[PDB]
Amino acid sequence: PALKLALEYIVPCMNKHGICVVDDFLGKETGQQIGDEVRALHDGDKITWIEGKEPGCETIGLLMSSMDDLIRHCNGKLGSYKINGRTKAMVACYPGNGTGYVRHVDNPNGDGRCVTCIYYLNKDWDAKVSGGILRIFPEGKAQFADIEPKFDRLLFFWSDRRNPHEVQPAYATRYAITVWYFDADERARAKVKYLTG
Ligand SMILES: CC(C)(C)OC(=O)c1ccc(-n2ncc(-n3ccnn3)c2O)nc1
Ligand SMILES: [Mn+2]
Repeated sequence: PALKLALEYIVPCMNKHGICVVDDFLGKETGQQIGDEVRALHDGDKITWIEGKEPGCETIGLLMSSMDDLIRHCNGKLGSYKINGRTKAMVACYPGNGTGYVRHVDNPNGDGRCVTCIYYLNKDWDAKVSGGILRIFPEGKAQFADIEPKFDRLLFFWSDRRNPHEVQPAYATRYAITVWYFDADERARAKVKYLTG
């Protein structure tokens, strides 16, 4: 149940460490289905933003609705954030040509995004053999964390400067879906600069 998982794990883990992992998020059957839709969608990296209701993206929509379900039950308990929206789903295809991703902060200048959510959908992926490990350096901590892109794994972490992260090279094609949730106040201040946007 999303309620138990949100209050007994996600909320306390995020407030304590700012990095949270949920394994076996949707089950093998749904995971494979999402892989089929992602592969059929993508058949440097390739990026596509999915709203969830497009033809052939129905199970990606279920993934997004499941994430929303968890964040909903975290209402008002993730720090001081008021999460009132999110981006589309960044459905990314990462090439296995021995390329990694430089260390970066997702939201370094307050663009409204407060929580990064990544779902990994590569069945039987063995990071020990194929690479692609995510390395997060939580600010001010004496440790850093290597997160394997395990199949059906869901990852939460703060999007701001608290979590600089880099990705190690991979040697086989892989896919991940990222979604960012907004903070009401921050996202509002970021929208003021635009005429209409
Ligand atoms: C256009 C905007 C500004 C929204 O782009 C981002 O903010 C953004 C995009 C991508 C990533 N990350 N971070 C890790 C990975 N990655 C790579 C392989 N496996 N995971 C990855 O694509 N982070 C932030
Ligand atoms: Mn990132």
